[PDB]
Amino acid sequence: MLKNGKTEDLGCMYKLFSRVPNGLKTMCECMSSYLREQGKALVSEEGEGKNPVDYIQGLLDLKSRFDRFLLESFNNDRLFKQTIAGDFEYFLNLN
Repeated sequence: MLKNGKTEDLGCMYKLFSRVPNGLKTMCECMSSYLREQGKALVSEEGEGKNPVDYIQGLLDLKSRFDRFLLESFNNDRLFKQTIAGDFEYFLNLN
């Protein structure tokens, strides 16, 4: 559902995992995995040059893309927004 873009299902599973302690942390770790993977792929220049849409400024767009998951599906929660902002920092310090 993170690659599907279905925010309804992400919200339902967020509301189910909120009650259990650190189930939200399970989702936050999955978010960290997804965002770190995609950002590391983007920052790592591929081929003979990377277009701005992917590397130079595609990183900001991807940060907004995962912000979409944060707001719509993860309630703007402190843990999820913190994790995505951390991934932002990690693979933006290289940009």
